[PDB]
Amino acid sequence: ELNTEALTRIVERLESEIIDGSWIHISYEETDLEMMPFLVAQANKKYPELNLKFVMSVHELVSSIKETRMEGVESARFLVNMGSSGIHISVVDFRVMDGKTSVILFEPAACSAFGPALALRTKAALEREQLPDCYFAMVELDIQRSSSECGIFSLALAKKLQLEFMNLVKIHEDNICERLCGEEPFLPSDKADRYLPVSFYKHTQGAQRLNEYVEANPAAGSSIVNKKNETLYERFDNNAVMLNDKKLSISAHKKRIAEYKSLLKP
Ligand SMILES: O=P(O)(O)O[C@H]1[C@@H](OP(=O)(O)O)[C@@H](OP(=O)(O)O)[C@@H](OP(=O)(O)O)[C@@H](OP(=O)(O)O)[C@@H]1OP(=O)(O)O
Repeated sequence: ELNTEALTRIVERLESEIIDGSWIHISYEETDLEMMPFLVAQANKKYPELNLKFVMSVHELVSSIKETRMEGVESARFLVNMGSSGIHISVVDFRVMDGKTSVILFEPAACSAFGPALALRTKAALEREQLPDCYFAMVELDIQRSSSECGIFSLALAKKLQLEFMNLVKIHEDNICERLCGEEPFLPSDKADRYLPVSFYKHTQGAQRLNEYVEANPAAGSSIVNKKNETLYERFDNNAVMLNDKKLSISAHKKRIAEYKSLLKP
């Protein structure tokens, strides 16, 4: 029941809000949530091996993780709204390897505040489903800094989790062998940079944050990240804006527009 008329009006507002600069203090979470079923359906059609599911609670996630394992599926992703009275959409990567099940929750933003608690909450929720040889880990990325782009980041990462399948074997392997987080509750960002490929950081909202990634991956600076033959750095600049003498990235905001426009295309 996609209301194309309404969506078309929305797309124009998004572009307008970028030009007048009001985008920064507007929340797009509610609209992302509403559009997500269509956006997920769109992603799956584009990538049949993606196996993306949209779940609207932690309970629906862990019970879906149980289902997916039961059906013999070995590779899947989940967009999960973890919030109750609010919206917080994260992405989970699911991978069975050898006999053991790997579940990794990726948080696009930081986790310094209540990271440990939330990680333990989600871990325990999954333990209650009682999956044998099931290992869980939560990963901090700290690449989202904008206020309402959790959905876009998670949707984009979901598709990258598929495309970077082989590059993500190691982090899943270390999760299973319990060599990933160890003593620490979740995986901090600096540790994550050593595991994850360049394509995950295309929408990074912070020049300093990118400098931290390339310090862990020297070649990442001058690596082509798209068909427009622009490097990670070159792309970061080509999707930035000036507001009050501060360089900000509207990459994720532009990605929302791309995602919405694709639903309109026949
Ligand atoms: O990696 P692909 O699956 O081949 O598709 C990518 C991707 O789009 P998806 O997110 O839908 O997969 C890029 O999006 P992001 O990496 O930014 O998230 C998009 O845009 P970019 O220019 O920013 O990379 C890029 O376009 P292109 O390579 O033409 O520049 C290209 O989309 P296409 O598959 O339609 O080409």
